[PDB]
Amino acid sequence: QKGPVFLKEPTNRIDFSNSTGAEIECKASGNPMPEIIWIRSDGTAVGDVPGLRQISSDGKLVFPPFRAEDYRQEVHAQVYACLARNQFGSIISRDVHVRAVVQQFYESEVNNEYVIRGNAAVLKCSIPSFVADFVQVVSWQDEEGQLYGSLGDQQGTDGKYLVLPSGELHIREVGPEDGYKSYQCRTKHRLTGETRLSATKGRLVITEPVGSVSPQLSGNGNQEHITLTRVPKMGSVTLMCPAQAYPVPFFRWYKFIEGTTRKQAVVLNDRVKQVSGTLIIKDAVVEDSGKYLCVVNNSVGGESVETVLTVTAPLSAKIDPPTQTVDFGRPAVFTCQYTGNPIKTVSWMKDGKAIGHSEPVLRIESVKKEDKGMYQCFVRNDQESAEASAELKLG
Amino acid sequence: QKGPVFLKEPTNRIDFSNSTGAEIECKASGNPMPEIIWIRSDGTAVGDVPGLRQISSDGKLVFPPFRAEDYRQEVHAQVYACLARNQFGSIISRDVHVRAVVQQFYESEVNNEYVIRGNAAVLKCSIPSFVADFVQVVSWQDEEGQLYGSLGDQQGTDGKYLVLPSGELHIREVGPEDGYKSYQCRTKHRLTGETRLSATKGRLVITEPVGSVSPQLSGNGNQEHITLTRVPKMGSVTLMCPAQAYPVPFFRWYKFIEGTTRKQAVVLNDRVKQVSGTLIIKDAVVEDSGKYLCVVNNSVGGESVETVLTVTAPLSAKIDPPTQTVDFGRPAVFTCQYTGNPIKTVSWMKDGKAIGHSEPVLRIESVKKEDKGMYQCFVRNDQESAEASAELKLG
Ligand SMILES: *[C@@H]1O[C@H](CO)[C@@H](O[C@@H]2O[C@H](CO)[C@@H](O[C@@H]3O[C@H](CO)[C@@H](O)[C@H](O)[C@@H]3O)[C@H](O)[C@H]2NC(C)=O)[C@H](O)[C@H]1NC(C)=O
Ligand SMILES: *[C@@H]1O[C@H](CO)[C@@H](O[C@@H]2O[C@H](CO)[C@@H](O[C@@H]3O[C@H](CO)[C@@H](O)[C@H](O)[C@@H]3O)[C@H](O)[C@H]2NC(C)=O)[C@H](O)[C@H]1NC(C)=O
Ligand SMILES: *[C@@H]1O[C@H](CO)[C@@H](O[C@@H]2O[C@H](CO)[C@@H](O[C@@H]3O[C@H](CO)[C@@H](O)[C@H](O)[C@@H]3O)[C@H](O)[C@H]2NC(C)=O)[C@H](O)[C@H]1NC(C)=O
Ligand SMILES: *[C@@H]1O[C@H](CO)[C@@H](O[C@@H]2O[C@H](CO)[C@@H](O)[C@H](O)[C@H]2NC(C)=O)[C@H](O)[C@H]1NC(C)=O
Repeated sequence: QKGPVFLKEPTNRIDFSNSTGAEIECKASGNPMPEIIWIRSDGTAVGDVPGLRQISSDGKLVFPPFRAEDYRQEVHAQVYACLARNQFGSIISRDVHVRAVVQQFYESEVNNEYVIRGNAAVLKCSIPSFVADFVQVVSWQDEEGQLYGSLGDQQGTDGKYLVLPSGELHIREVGPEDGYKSYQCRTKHRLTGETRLSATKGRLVITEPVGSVSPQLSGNGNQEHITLTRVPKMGSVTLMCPAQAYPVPFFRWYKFIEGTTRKQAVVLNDRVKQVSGTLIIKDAVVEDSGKYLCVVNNSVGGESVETVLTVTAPLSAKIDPPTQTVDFGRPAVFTCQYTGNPIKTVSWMKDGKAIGHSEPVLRIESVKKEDKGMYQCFVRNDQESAEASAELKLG
Repeated sequence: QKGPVFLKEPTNRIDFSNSTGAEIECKASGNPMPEIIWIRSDGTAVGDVPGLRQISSDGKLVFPPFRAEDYRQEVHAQVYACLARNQFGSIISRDVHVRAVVQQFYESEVNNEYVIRGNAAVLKCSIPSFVADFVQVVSWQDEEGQLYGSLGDQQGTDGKYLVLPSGELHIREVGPEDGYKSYQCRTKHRLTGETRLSATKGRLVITEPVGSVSPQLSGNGNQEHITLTRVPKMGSVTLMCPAQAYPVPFFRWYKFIEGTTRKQAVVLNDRVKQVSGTLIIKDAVVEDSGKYLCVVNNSVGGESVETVLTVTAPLSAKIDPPTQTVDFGRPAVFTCQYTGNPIKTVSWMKDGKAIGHSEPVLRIESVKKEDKGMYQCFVRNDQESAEASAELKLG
């Protein structure tokens, strides 16, 4: 009477510690009941490998916790998928990327940054890159023990000290006296739940402006940088415009637009704050996207720096009509609507096996016997993916 | 009988210390002898400020040495120009940027680097951004002083340790024994000729791989990194990308051809060498420009980071005919021929005064009274500019 459809799809990304283990649910409905088959990135199918992979009731695939000696790449680093099929057809769920991370020691360091008196200084906590995605900066702590980043999910921007949403610590108006203060960043492993203070203690090395200098970027000997950053909706972006000069310069921010060589000034309102040489955007919407330009000027000259912004939006899919009934030889239309950002590509599948059709909507001239089954619109960007399905019957 | 011309013109950038002082000289020929004035590109002419500037016996501009206190911004950091004048017309030299920097104290540091065993590690000597224009890495060395290598002195690419043109220290396939050793850099301020050792010592902190890891960037996110570099012709550039993973990934360097995104593989000849994940080009040329790419695939997955190179050639220009003799009413013009790279803009001037024409041909539909005089074609870009002079005479 009805084909298979996923009631609950597995999530895009599952990251878990060897100590933690993991569980992934897949359930689809229809009649007569669909099977539930776990499938690898390519094809074939999923077996149980005791102590590592098991399938429980409800059709849930579980990875129990394991000791480091038992780690296997083809198991733990693999990208999986769920398959549900009945007599009417088959449907594959969205791609499920599984990465297990065996618990290991690591140390976080806050290195010093060099700055001229006044202006603004910014200190970053240096986190090993390979662990970088599993660890986030929570707060910062000075010699007297003050927590600058520990209050609220949003920080007051009008004070001397501000902990940026990027985890980085921003300081307005560096004085000669504050150089005697040292700071430590606290990090927390999202899986283990362990918190640890930074190993080394960072400090500000302050150079006295005994002579004037143009704006100087972080690069050396003709080195510029274009930082392309992405942040999800409702989150908070931070745009960096690192510089040092004397006399202390002023930072004017601008925004390019689609296919333009020009720009316009940026709105400074309560939604989007600016602080010194750094711009913060709270409650990021999708329209905050597009090429941004920071320009630093003073009496002796000026320079600009480019940073581009793309706001991630959750992908989705809907096929219409969900269930279609068409005669023999008569065409039928499946249009796939979707919501999200960005979208790199869109695929199509018939009964679990993929077609080469790259367009959002697809057509069929004359309905034949082979044209009955389950179809799916696969929309995937580089970082994610999502899908829906539809049924077609003959009459 | 003849108009003004420069047989000697200053170089664009002149940098010097408070103790060193500096001189810049122009000279002019023609007939009768054109008078030589030193005028700010700001539009005003400068005279003799005692001890902080003056003019010597012949035509030249000299900045004497001075103690730190006597530093004045309006003199020591300024754009200047050289101007020749006679009854025929006027001409100006290229914009000369004079930058004086008083001797002061600074320190460099070598921060620790985090690396997965088997991967190549790159240690950086961190120097203040504002002294970056001057100081450059000379050599590295052991805890006891043993040199790992000296920058700019000869080479070889196949050894464990190699110091790159950028000044960084590269280590191939880091291992357990390396963790016990310290890496320590010496730098040289080229204006003061003084070399000092970094205040701190960097140490390699090695993590032992257990589970597999996709290729990881130096950024966490959400912030990948573009790098815009560039280098002088027949210099030595260095490309880069900071991949950290297990198992050790392989690096295939490609190059975006002109225009469209079509990729092309990079050749490794006796000149161009690739060690681990870092490409090098010795004796660079302008044709080496264009967007580059290094794709790092791994057993688990793959990722790509981009860099765009531009190699500069010295700027010059020549205007023909050197001197036109135009009859009354006939269109007569100078075309601007030149060589160099890059060129962002080109402008013109009528006997010292700016018009605002753009493309390098000036054509007027016919001559008049005022048209008689001097003309110049000024090619300009970020780092420098050059010029040429020409005349017409009504008849
Ligand atoms: C996930 O993997 C980690 C590996 O880092 C497991 O933690 C490790 O557990 C072993 C025990 O099997 C610890 O080794 C022990 O160390 C003590 C000295 O502290 C020694 O006396 C014992 O004989 C034994 O060798 C190891 O230190 C520990 N490492 C860390 C970083 O915690 C963890 O148990 C695994 N999760 C599981 C099995 O659920
Ligand atoms: C603040 O400083 C920036 C320097 O980064 C200034 O931007 C620069 O402005 C100059 C003119 O003021 C531009 O020069 C012009 O360029 C066009 C080509 O686009 C050329 O045809 C003109 O003849 C002229 O030379 C320069 O391109 C521009 N550079 C950048 C990177 O923006 C900015 O104007 C300064 N703002 C203020 C208010 O002074
Ligand atoms: C350019 O500026 C520098 C820095 O201001 C000048 O060098 C400095 O000279 C002073 C001497 O007036 C040095 O101070 C000290 O002198 C006492 C003796 O009274 C001595 O015991 C100390 O050991 C120290 O030398 C200062 O160290 C020195 N600093 C540097 C960086 O060189 C320099 O003289 C100026 N150039 C000219 C041409 O005057
Ligand atoms: C190396 O890594 C890349 C990822 O950057 C793999 O996938 C390519 O990804 C781009 C999108 O950035 C696609 O346009 C390409 O079509 C992908 N490659 C292919 C072959 O389809 C790439 O496949 C990896 N290569 C190897 C040999 O593993």
